[PDB]
Amino acid sequence: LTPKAIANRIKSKGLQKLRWYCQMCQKQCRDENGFKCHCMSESHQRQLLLASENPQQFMDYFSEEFRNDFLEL
RNA sequence: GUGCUCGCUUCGGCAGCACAUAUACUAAAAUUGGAACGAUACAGAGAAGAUUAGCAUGGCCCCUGCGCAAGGAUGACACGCAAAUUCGUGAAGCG
Ligand SMILES: [Zn+2]
Repeated sequence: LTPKAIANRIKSKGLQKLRWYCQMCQKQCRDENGFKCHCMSESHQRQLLLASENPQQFMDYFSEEFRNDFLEL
């Protein structure tokens, strides 16, 4: 609508570093917490809970998902 | 260390007295371990977004800023909790 919102659409289009990405949520949160704010949210709690519950299924799960993706591309 | 005893009493020594009252992360540190929007290289506004409202509660936090300026950027599965009888139980009291 406005010049500011349009510039913000440019920025928010710009796709950036993992530093705020959480896989457990698959939520690339944003801007100076991201990850720890997942953690604060009850979600990341249940999620890292399940992770510690079955640590060596997620490693392999993701490893493959990625691996097939890379062959694909 | 200063000064004094009609001090021993010479001027050499000893004593007694008057004071003068307790520095200081004392270490040459012993040790201990890290990050850049840096260089290159790439790459190229990557539409995917209409996510159809805003303000709250609230301590959800960090940054710029001298700010009781100003300004950034963020958290929603925010719920089931149950007023309400029914008997049973025990306790008390009265006869
Ligand atoms: Zn997360």
